[PDB]
Amino acid sequence: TRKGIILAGGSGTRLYPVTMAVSKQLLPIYDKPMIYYPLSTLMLAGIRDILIISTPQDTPRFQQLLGDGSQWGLNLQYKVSPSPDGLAQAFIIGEEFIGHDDCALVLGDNIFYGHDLPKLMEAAVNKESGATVFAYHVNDPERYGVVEFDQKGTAVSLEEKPLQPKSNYAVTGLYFYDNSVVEMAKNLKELEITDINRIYMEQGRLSVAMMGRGYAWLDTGTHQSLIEASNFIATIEERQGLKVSCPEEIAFRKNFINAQQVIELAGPLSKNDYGKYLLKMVK
Amino acid sequence: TRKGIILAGGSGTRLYPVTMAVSKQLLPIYDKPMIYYPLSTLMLAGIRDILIISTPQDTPRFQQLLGDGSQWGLNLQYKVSPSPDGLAQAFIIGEEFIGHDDCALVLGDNIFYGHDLPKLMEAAVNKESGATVFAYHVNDPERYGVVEFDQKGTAVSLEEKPLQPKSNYAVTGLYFYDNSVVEMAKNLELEITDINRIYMEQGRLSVAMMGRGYAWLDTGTHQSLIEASNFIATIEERQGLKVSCPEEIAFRKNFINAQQVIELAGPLSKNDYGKYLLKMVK
Amino acid sequence: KTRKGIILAGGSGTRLYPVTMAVSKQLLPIYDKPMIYYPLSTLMLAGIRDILIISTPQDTPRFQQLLGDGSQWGLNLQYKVSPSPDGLAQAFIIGEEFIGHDDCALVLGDNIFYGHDLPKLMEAAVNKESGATVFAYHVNDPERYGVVEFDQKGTAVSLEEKPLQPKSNYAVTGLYFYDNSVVEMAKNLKPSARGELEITDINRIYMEQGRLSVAMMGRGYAWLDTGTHQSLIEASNFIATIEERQGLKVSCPEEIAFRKNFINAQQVIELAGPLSKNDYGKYLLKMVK
Amino acid sequence: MKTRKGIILAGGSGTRLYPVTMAVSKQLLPIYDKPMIYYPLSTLMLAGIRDILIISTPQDTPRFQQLLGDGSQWGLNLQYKVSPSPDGLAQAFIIGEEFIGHDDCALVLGDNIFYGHDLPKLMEAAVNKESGATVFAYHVNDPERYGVVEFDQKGTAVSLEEKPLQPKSNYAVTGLYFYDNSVVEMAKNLKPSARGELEITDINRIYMEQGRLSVAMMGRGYAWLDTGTHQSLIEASNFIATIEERQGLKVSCPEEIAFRKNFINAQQVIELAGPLSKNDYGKYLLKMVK
Ligand SMILES: Nc1ncnc2c1ncn2[C@H]1C[C@H](O)[C@@H](COP(=O)(O)OP(=O)(O)OP(=O)(O)O)O1
Ligand SMILES: Nc1ncnc2c1ncn2[C@H]1C[C@H](O)[C@@H](COP(=O)(O)OP(=O)(O)OP(=O)(O)O)O1
Ligand SMILES: Nc1ncnc2c1ncn2[C@H]1C[C@H](O)[C@@H](COP(=O)(O)OP(=O)(O)OP(=O)(O)O)O1
Ligand SMILES: Nc1ncnc2c1ncn2[C@H]1C[C@H](O)[C@@H](COP(=O)(O)OP(=O)(O)OP(=O)(O)O)O1
Ligand SMILES: [Mg+2]
Ligand SMILES: [Mg+2]
Ligand SMILES: [Mg+2]
Ligand SMILES: [Mg+2]
Ligand SMILES: [Mg+2]
Ligand SMILES: [Mg+2]
Ligand SMILES: [Mg+2]
Ligand SMILES: [Mg+2]
Repeated sequence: TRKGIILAGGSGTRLYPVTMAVSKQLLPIYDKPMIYYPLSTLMLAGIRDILIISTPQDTPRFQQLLGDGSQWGLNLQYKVSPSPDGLAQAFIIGEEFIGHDDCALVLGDNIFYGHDLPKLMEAAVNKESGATVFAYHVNDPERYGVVEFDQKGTAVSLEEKPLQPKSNYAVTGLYFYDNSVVEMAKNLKELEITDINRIYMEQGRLSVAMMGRGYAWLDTGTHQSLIEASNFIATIEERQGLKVSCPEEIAFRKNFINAQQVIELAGPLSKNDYGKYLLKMVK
Repeated sequence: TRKGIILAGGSGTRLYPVTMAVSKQLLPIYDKPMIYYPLSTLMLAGIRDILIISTPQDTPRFQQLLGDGSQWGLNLQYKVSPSPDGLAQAFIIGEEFIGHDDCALVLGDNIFYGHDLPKLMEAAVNKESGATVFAYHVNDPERYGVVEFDQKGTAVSLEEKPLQPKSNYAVTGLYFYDNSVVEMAKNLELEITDINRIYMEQGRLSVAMMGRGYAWLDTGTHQSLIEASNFIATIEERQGLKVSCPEEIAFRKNFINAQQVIELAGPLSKNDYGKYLLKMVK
Repeated sequence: KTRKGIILAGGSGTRLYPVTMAVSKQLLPIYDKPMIYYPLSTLMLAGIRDILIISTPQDTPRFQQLLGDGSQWGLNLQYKVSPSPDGLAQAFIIGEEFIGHDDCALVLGDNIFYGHDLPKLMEAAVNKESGATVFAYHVNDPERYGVVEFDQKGTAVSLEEKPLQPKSNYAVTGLYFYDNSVVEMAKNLKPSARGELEITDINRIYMEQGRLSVAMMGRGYAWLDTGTHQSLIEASNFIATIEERQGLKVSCPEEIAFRKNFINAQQVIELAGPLSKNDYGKYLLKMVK
Repeated sequence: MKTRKGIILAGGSGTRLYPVTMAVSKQLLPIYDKPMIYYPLSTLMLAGIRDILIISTPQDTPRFQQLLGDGSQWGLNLQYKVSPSPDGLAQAFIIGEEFIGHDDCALVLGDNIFYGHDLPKLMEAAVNKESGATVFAYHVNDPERYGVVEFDQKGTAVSLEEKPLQPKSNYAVTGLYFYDNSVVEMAKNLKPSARGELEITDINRIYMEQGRLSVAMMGRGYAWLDTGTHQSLIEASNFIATIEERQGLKVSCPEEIAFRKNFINAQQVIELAGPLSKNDYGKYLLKMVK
């Protein structure tokens, strides 16, 4: 079974004061809570069993918002982060959730857009040994974590903010692992996502999914990039008449739910265009 | 003493799903929680004693954000809304807070901008009998609650979404009352509009006019939220000033000194908000 | 036979005063390109390389200054001055000779089309062999545009200018495909109620003969009629946003000419020369290599 | 018999703006709902300058004439002259020696957009200053990018540096300048810089070396744009549209300025609003006059 984990805690200090009483991942990107975006991304890869890891104060808010996800044909489960850092700790926290299956991990503040994205993810899910990281062409590689890679798609170096960037590809917050990752994390010595990836690479089992022209990616963690993301979503939706990362639309079009369940869900949203969109969609 | 009340609850249903787990008044307008804006507006009128009324679930979040406001030279107090509606119920809820003083009321989703706004508010505070509502020129009066008024500034009719608008002035969510309002509310769901019509019927209702130069947003829809955010971002970036920055207001009105500002700028030093406060104090 | 197109790039742009008092509307920038780059790319994307541009007497030479004969892009551009303030169907009369025996497309100079699948739509309309294909766009306010109500076959059944009782939510956009019989219609047409030969008149005729198809632009497609101050700035912002966030140029003729093999990487490099002081030139260079 | 004069530099190639400036002068491009040149033009009007020389290229000068006429419609006197050289901006004072006569002169660049409630007070001060020149400076976060002026507490310039690696100040020199009549003389007796041409910067350094160069300071509250790139063009348009829409006022609307400063009456406004009645510009002018 396809599983995913969403990292949806943290402090959001760069967003103070708006993240002082509101989790970053609950902030609106246009007309949806931020977390709808990484969540839709998992849904588009056919992942219906998802663990959401958040802080002690805000975990119940996510539960208030998302329930158990059964309304969308999903199974959402929740777990509280024990440590401020050590993101690879996710695989330890969710060892049980993961069981014997392969797992995807996506960061709560990551916004992915692209017609061909699901094809990219289906390939990563199908790969059977190792891991697939997702890389995005940037003009300023020096600013992100940088992956230099093979023509096969195999990673050859991983460098955090390299002064001499080996490539123009930034590593995004979307990752695909086989089951051996839980094992790595347990036997790792704060535990970093980067360490885990370097391991797969050292074994040659690390692939790189390339997001080139046509793709958009935002790490929504600063006042500026939040408002850029909101505007980007608002513009795309208004000009091209489609919703971006609308979980009800995705659940419906992938047959997780029927037109009736959609109508009931559109009820509470009927005072705005979100509800009315869902209705036009089902007929 | 100058008192104010902020209505910061409600359901924000037009904003679903973003208001499903986050109070509307905690949503960001650019780089500040929405409530910073109505709160600054009160500060600019010299109001330092403010009651914040919110829902049971979100009231603690506002307290987490704002504390008791002592950091800004304010005295913030909190109270939970008992009824889904009946906004005039504010004066009943805060009867004790208000005591014998005059009171201002501002809605949590109202964003006011204008160089001359404080002059307008100083006049409304100084008026001694009755009430001052704040009106904003709009191209579509039929949309809002409309106030038709005298050349004296005295209201002569109040009409909710009139099909035949008597005027182009919409009533905004900023109101100034004398102490007699608590009394009206007790003896009156209880509407802010009813209360205003009473003052008007007694001739004691003035109208503060916000014409060209002023901006006003009721941030209650996805479209207007993003319009507001963009407006704030644009003004701040192009003209180098912050809109409704409580730390800046507290400092420039001498509620706090340069030191308290520096300590407050600490947590915000990872972005331009903190850095602004620092350039400001020197 | 050869694919031909005509761009209507004149008019007064009165809604845009005062910015169109000394500048043709179609030369105004939508972000980083003159407006006319957009309908012009749209034709290129349908593989149309022979294009007639019809403009006003004062501004026709400015278009020529900007575009030359289009040979730099593997095109053949030709120009003709509009004789009458109105009567858009007069295009087919003006270009009777340009058109010769071929089929023709017509696009309005202020129309901005965007959509991944747009070329497939247009290839279909080009291949249809009798009649005409109009292009329709789902709107929320049909009452505001000219409205086409249509069959499940794709055949138009009514055409209504700003209907009070809209028969459909589909607005007719300014992109049309005709077979050669259109020149004939236009020559034998007589003015509407406003004294002039209309594109709309021509379109119903085809519909009355059952030979009028409707290309449907649904979700995924964007369309702007850039003719008011507000819409001009919405269009500019839309282009800037797409280009910046997704790393691609919209309606960049040099990119289109290159990717459809009208021109090689060398011609691109020479064309990128004059634009090397901004991102437009630098984009063209990254594209080649 | 002293009169306020200004000169607008409104030629140039706009090469950073290719391809949109290939057949359209940069200064005729729209910033929201007005041709770019409306903005520097309004700026001069707000300083009470009603006699203005517009210098442009040979091909585009007639387009400015088509747009603006002789400015009599706005209570102005507009005159035109064609730039002889691609560069040498100080050549403006030579080209307009006759226009200027014995009067003081202001110079504003065609692509410069100034906004600020208090801007006219600033400019009235500069016009009143009687010996020397006033340059207009704008606080930036990246002084290294512009021409930088370091100055006195008196307001007297003490150094001028083009894109200093070690910026002596955070104040960029904008394209708005006020001169006394002695400037025509400087320009005639000036010799090319290291790039072959008479510079505005050379002229200013001279005033400064004589101590007669003041600095008008535009701090918080003020906006300034040098609209010469695709990005900045669209930022300026957006800024104007936002201010106008949110605050209900027009920015650099010459008909409004002519009317409020009494260059023209409510009737002339109504006739001018006629052609613009199909959009909000016309309709604004009408609401304004009543
Ligand atoms: N301890 C944690 N448990 C769960 N999720 C976390 C934790 N720390 C961070 N996250 C989430 C928040 C983001 O969506 C993502 C990457 O973190 P980051 O983008 O640095 O946000 P942050 O909350 O760390 O911001 P800041 O750097 O301003 O603290 O991981
Ligand atoms: N019962 C209440 N207690 C306190 N504040 C309230 C209450 N109801 C509404 N408010 C606040 C929220 C707004 O800032 C303001 C006006 O309400 P409104 O703008 O209708 O928001 P809302 O939360 O009612 O939105 P919905 O129509 O209601 O989308 O008063
Ligand atoms: N006589 C003409 N010859 C060639 N092209 C024309 C003519 N009239 C208009 N056009 C162009 C301009 C537009 O791109 C398109 C549709 O015209 P329209 O959108 O009404 O612009 P316009 O110039 O007529 O604007 P306005 O209504 O403000 O005058 O056809
Ligand atoms: N020879 C000239 N005669 C009159 N005006 C000029 C001349 N050269 C430039 N200008 C104007 C255009 C601008 O508004 C202003 C400053 O020039 P600048 O901003 O460099 O534009 P430009 O046209 O030189 O752009 P580019 O650097 O892209 O050529 O002076
Ligand atoms: Mg962090
Ligand atoms: Mg981040
Ligand atoms: Mg309500
Ligand atoms: Mg509201
Ligand atoms: Mg027309
Ligand atoms: Mg049009
Ligand atoms: Mg230059
Ligand atoms: Mg410049």
